[PDB]
Amino acid sequence: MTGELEVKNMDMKPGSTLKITGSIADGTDGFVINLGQGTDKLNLHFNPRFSESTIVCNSLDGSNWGQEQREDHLCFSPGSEVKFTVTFESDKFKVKLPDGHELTFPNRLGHSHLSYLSVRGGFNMSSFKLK
Amino acid sequence: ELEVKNMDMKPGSTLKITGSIADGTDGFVINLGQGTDKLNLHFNPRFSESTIVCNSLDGSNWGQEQREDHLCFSPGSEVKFTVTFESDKFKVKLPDGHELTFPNRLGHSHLSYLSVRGGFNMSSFKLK
Ligand SMILES: OC[C@H]1O[C@@H](O[C@H]2[C@H](O)[C@@H](O)[C@@H](O)O[C@@H]2CO)[C@H](O)[C@@H](O)[C@H]1O
Repeated sequence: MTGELEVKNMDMKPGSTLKITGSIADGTDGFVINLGQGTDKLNLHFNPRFSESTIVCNSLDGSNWGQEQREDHLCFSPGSEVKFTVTFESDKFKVKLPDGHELTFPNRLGHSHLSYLSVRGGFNMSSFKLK
Repeated sequence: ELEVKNMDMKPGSTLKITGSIADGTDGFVINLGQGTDKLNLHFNPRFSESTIVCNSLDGSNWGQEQREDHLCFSPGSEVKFTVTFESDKFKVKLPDGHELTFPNRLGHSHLSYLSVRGGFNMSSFKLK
């Protein structure tokens, strides 16, 4: 649990961007960036799964995961330094990947401000920047 | 306000914080430690008193405050603070160039907790 950062009481409004930098642990099979209203309200569950050569995006509403959206464009690796830019719009999230490729994921949970960010797995978040 | 948990700040590491000070506020707080009741560093610019007050908190017991009269930044500004955690002390670089220090009284375990309170809207966090 050490290093699995949790950020609370953010005030990310629609139209804002979150820039995240971190290091991916050598030999890790995947990691998670969660962004939402709270621990059981995740608008964006962003889960690169190196082990499955895919990025899994989903929402979490209470105890119920939504329908997964899988993106096969997993072109960064264990050991990589990576930067991501997440854009929160009322209707959708845009995630800009390290190579400039952008994924889009619908916002399923309304446009209340996002207050919660957490990391799980083999990702050491070294910086974040809210704009 | 903003809380960060499960950090892994070890001695030698540096934490850079950027944020905007709320218009008209009397001051704000940056806390750094292991939890809401274990604060190695409580950093509190107070515009009213023209001073920066620092202290430690161990359970319900506060230590002896230290005051730095070198407060030269203002509400309305986006400012940057750089905190260096060493085993014996914290160094805080202020936006005017001045550097203050505060003893580390809670002994050297990594810091896992950061919290900002009062008139400060943190926009950026960087750990090295
Ligand atoms: O949907 C995101 C969550 O998936 C969980 O793993 C799923 C798996 O992706 C899927 O194939 C399904 O059939 O069952 C698994 C468990 O529900 C993860 O455990 C979870 O962390 C989320 O990533």
